[PDB]
Amino acid sequence: GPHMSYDANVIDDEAVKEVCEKFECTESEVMNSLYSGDPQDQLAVAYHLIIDNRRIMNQASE
Repeated sequence: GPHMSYDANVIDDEAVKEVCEKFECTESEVMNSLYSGDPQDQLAVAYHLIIDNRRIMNQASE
């Protein structure tokens, strides 16, 4: 059979860890909506917003 299109090599494990504490959930729940659910789910929306925070808000203020 063919190779899979996604893997932990194409996720931000620091973002997943930040979603776990900020959203109050487990890594497997964060990874599920990114791997087998859809990006519009609240756990994947948290991952997107936390990657925006980690890049921008982390530098824009202190």
